[PDB]
Amino acid sequence: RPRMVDVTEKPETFRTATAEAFVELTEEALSALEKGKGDPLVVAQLAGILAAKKTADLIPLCHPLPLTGVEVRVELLKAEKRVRIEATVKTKAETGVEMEAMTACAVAALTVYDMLKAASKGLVISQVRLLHKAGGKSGEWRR
Amino acid sequence: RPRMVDVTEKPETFRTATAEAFVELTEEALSALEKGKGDPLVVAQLAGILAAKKTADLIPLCHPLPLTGVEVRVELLKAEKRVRIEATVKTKAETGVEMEAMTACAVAALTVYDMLKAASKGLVISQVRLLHKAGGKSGEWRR
Amino acid sequence: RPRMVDVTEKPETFRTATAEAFVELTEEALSALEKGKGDPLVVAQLAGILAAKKTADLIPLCHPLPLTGVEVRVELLKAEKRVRIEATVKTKAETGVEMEAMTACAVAALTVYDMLKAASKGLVISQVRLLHKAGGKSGEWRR
Amino acid sequence: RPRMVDVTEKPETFRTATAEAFVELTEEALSALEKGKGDPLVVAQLAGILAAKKTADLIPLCHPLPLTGVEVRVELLKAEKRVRIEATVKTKAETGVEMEAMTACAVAALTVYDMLKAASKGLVISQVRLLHKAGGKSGEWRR
Amino acid sequence: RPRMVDVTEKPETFRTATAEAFVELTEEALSALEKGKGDPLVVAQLAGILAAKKTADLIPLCHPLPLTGVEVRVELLKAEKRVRIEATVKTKAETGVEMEAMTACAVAALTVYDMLKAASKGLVISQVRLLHKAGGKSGEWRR
Amino acid sequence: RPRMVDVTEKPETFRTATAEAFVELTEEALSALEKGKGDPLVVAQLAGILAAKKTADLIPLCHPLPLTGVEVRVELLKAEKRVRIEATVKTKAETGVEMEAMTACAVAALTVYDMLKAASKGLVISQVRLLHKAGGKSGEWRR
Repeated sequence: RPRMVDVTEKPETFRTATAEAFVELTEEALSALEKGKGDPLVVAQLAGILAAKKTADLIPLCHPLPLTGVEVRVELLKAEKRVRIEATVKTKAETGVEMEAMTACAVAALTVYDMLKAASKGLVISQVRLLHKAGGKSGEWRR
Repeated sequence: RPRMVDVTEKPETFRTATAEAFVELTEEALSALEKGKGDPLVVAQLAGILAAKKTADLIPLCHPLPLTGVEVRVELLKAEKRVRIEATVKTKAETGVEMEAMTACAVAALTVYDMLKAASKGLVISQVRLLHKAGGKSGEWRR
Repeated sequence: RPRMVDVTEKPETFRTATAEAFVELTEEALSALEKGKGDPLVVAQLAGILAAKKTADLIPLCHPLPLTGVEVRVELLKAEKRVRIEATVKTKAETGVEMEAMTACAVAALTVYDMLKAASKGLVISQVRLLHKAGGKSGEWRR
Repeated sequence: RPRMVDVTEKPETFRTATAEAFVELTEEALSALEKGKGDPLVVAQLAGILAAKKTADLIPLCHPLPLTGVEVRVELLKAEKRVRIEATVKTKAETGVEMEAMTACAVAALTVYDMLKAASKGLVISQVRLLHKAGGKSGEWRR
Repeated sequence: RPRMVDVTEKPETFRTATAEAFVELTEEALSALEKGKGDPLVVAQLAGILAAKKTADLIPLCHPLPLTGVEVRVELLKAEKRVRIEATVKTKAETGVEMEAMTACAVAALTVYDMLKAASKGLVISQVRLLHKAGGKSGEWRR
Repeated sequence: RPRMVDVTEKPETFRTATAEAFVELTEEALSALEKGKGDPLVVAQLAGILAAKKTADLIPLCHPLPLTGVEVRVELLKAEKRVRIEATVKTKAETGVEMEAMTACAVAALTVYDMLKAASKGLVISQVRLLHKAGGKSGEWRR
């Protein structure tokens, strides 16, 4: 059955996780983003930070923990016609923060979509994936 | 500047939105999902419904509204080696529920990832996209 | 599979629900309540109102809706050595508010327990049950 | 006046708490549960875990803390015609997690009720009580 | 005793509310704001919109309702050495949205303080007051 | 760009913060408060404690952390015709709790306003300011 894995007996260690996500743009959406309801990139960046803090409330079996660092970047890559979101979360705990990084990116992407769907309902959040993490038994991991 | 668009003077109408998302599986993850911390597909399905209701709290400029229907499906597509998530949300309001459908799919996908990252940290949430919506000025829309 | 039942096509009607709960007291707990960390009955009464509003966030398949009325009463029944909690919730919607009434009572009871567990950890929340409801196809119902 | 008791100067220690709750079934409800809106027992089990994490938000004077473990079990006891819910929560803190265990059980019970009230509005959540706890000055306690 | 006033029998009407708040700046804080952890005015503006939506969760007896419009402005008034926050909220309901407007301003002000307290811990949120409201029995009201 | 400042490498230390806020009363409001929808001072006091715990969810870049102590006082100062709110929050962390103290006072003030706006919509929350804090590099600070 589902359960929040017991990690009470594990030491408190430095954890970090970095993830990224992309939103593929149409020419219509790109134009809009270049013109600036508000700036999609700015609002999305903040939504990502807020989302990182709300992660345990969204992911059922996720361990609630105090975050000591959250960085989110939402950039427009004109030539590639897409928005790149990257998030790095840190803490000191018995479990990792991969979910916090992944959720920050996903919600920032959803926010970019929210800000541009008026003219482009077909915009796709192409990928959401982990790039790196450190801490824990498994140790350092890189894509 | 950012703002929650005023729709106070628009009539209250029947709205619907359907979105989908995918999680690409490695052979390791597929095996695990076939064996059943809990069943990833079951937990994710519920997380999606819960997420739909929490949408306005996650998307900054999203209009808060009472939902009258939420359907989420999380299925394993063995041959394609991936999990397909689909969500349909309904309501009667002055704005659409595309964000609720998109967020339900994104969070369900994040939950599948949470349940399988132990052995496969590189799993990717490949896409999150709108499939259909009805209601509003623009009328019916299909991918 | 689990789902938030579609009620989009049902008319918006006047709904009401009343529930109750009890906390059985030991002589130690009764004495404390008579002496007044704060007054358990006062804090619990407010927690119940707050809980009614948070119901859809706690009950997975519960329909989110705006409440138009919430009444909670937390009384000490000395001779019976127990605290009686009663809650009545109202709204205009396509679904009932039995869950809101039940949850308000349950959380108020949990709060009374929180305020008195220091000296009496064995206190029991004896019952939580629906007393009445009106509105909907089934019509009026009474215990 | 009400207050969140100051425990800043107390050491951080291993805490655990176990509680249980029951839902008394009618023959109608029992039949339904045996046939499986979704499986009441499965949805309730998850709601309990989620509820444990939301405890401090529901109980006014409750201390917010990171949980390191949450286990919830929702079982059908056919002969006894009732559902038994049990929850064990763990953490390392200056205060106990009795409220987290009690709330997990109460919300799981409320969810079972939500899933079966359609046909049986009179179902009763008979009891919610603490079974065990460890850690803190008072030490180990058992019902 | 406390209670969420019953307004179930009142018609659903157009409501609006406008409030404002100020943050008095020291020369140190003013300099910082002119140089731009992020832009205090931008982050605060978004926090205000988010806060408006979370109002019923923060104010105990406040009626939960769907908002149809939220506008927040956070401006620097150099000569006056202070930040002026203004918020207008709208909806269609049985109760007003004065609390939503007031809370949006208060939280935006708290956010400006958060972004500038590093160098100026003594900054004061001088006032938070209602400027206008319409709808309801009392009708239109202006400061 | 906005970011939750990284404090992962800072030691965990004892932090404390005290803030205050005022609500200026009209003779109408004063009379009401002396007569006792519920007692504004009692409801506001609890809202303040609850608000302290919800601070990180309201202030975008605020670090989420477990609080070990929360004290809130809401008093009527008849001669001065105003309500004085004071809040002290404590914890052990890498960052301070000034925001928790400030937010507790602001929300308690907003609640007093909510409870008295029926007859006095023009009531003003005159000030919200930090009175003291300890812990951190900067050390002890007093107004």
